[PDB]
Amino acid sequence: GVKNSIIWFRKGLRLHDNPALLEACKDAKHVYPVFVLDPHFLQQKVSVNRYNFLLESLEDLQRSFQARGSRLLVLRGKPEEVFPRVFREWGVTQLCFEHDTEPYAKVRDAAVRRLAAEAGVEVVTPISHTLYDTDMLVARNGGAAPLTMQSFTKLVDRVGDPPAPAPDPPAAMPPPAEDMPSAAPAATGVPTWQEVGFKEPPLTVFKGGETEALARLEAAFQDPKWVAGFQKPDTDPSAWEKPATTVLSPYLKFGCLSARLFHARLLEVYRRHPAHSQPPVSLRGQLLWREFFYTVGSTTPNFHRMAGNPVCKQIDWDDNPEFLAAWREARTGFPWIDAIMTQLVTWGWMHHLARHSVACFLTRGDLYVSWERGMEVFEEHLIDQDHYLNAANWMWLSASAFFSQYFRVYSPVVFGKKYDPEGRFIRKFLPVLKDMPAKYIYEPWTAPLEVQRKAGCVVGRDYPAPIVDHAVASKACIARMAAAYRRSK
Ligand SMILES: Cc1cc2nc3c(=O)[nH]c(=O)nc-3n(C[C@H](O)[C@H](O)[C@H](O)COP(=O)(O)OP(=O)(O)OC[C@H]3O[C@@H](n4cnc5c(N)ncnc54)[C@H](O)[C@@H]3O)c2cc1C
Ligand SMILES: [Cl-]
Repeated sequence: GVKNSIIWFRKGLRLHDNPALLEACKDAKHVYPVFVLDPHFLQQKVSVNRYNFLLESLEDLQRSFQARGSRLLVLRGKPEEVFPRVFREWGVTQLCFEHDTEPYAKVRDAAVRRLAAEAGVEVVTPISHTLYDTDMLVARNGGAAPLTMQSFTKLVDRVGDPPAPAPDPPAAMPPPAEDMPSAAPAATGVPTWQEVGFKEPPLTVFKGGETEALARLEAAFQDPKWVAGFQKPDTDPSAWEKPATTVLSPYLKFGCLSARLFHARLLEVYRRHPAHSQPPVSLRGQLLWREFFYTVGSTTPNFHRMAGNPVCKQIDWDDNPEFLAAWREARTGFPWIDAIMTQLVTWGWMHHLARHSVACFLTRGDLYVSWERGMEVFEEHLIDQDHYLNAANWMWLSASAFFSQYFRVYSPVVFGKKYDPEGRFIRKFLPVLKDMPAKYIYEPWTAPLEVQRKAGCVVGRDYPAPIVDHAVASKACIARMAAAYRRSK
């Protein structure tokens, strides 16, 4: 005779702009904030940087629910086995969670709705992870998703502004009922990275949580001139003391920051700065790139692979395990490439143009290894790893989809020199080259043997030689891509 609701967290790890949380609290007697954790996830993939980022995001929710008289419940096990138990135990009448469009999510969410229907539980799945209803944009475009960014911008302009961010939850929330067995604090607490099974500590400098996301949002909007005149291709990839972009991707991935709140703050600045940048280079355009890849990926089968993907090109990539290990272990011999790969495993985040260099080097630029193999490396270490975004950009850099200018090959020796001629980005993440003069910091093998010894870095003993000559490798990759683009017909 009362409303007992469950707000199930998967993504959307936040309290602001959470329509699923608001519906769960309205006229609610008891609310159960639940996150389902599988304690056998490492026993099957995931770096300690991203998994601890998720754990720090749950601790942020825990302090937020406790300040409002509630408590976050971290249930162990699988959703299909735990929810039918807590439905009858807690007397649940309504289940609410943010809508997700990932392939594993749809199969998972379909089974839970079945279990909730057999238990008489109402299911409310509002859309708040993306800007718009991605299925509505497909219907408004005649039934198919746009394939070009120019056509996608014309579509979202006809639809209009995204929905406004939902209001904040009340200051006090209905707490979970007391003395419930499955709600015992000893078995529902937030674990640490040592308990889950990781043996190495995290090395990233980015802390998870809604509070840190909101702090990074305000820090970016403290200069409205910088937000308005933001142009993505003009940012600095070598900037590490202060990254050239917002670095809000790990918070938008886990849902620690609402994309609609991000978009709402952008329009406030744009209406006071009439000369603000326009898509696709604007800051608003970057959210559209996220929205554009989500719209195509959710409606494209096998979007994360090559075979069976209707939008990906069937290129005869090489199966070279030696080039993959050198690229994965950051021992390619090119300091600009090895520094970005060291930043991948240390911070779990790199600048967009920095990810352009290593993705072009592995695929259509030098090694000609499949973008699927490098995507497996990024998904392991990137703390902002997004299923649809990591794929469409790996297909962009490999010239398999969306992008088609394979004659444009980044140079692993000159690309980084234009931003950082002294190699400050290289000496930080590759301290073995910290005494190397700037004349040979990007090409250490060209330095004389007297200079290599005087800097404590002899090429071939302390730092590896380049695995390939870029001129020989790039000209070979470009010609093979041309033959690939001629067999497409
Ligand atoms: C090889 C490769 C792999 C990548 N994989 C991912 C991934 O798994 N997850 C991810 O979030 N981004 C990915 N990107 C896109 C891009 O690298 C990052 O979004 C960006 O570098 C993050 O920095 P930022 O948050 O400061 O970006 P900003 O310039 O601040 O952009 C703001 C937001 O817009 C979105 N965005 C920006 N650029 C892109 C883009 N090119 N495509 C889609 N959305 C974008 C992100 O949500 C980002 O937080 C990939 C790109 C490449 C080339
Ligand atoms: Cl270049």
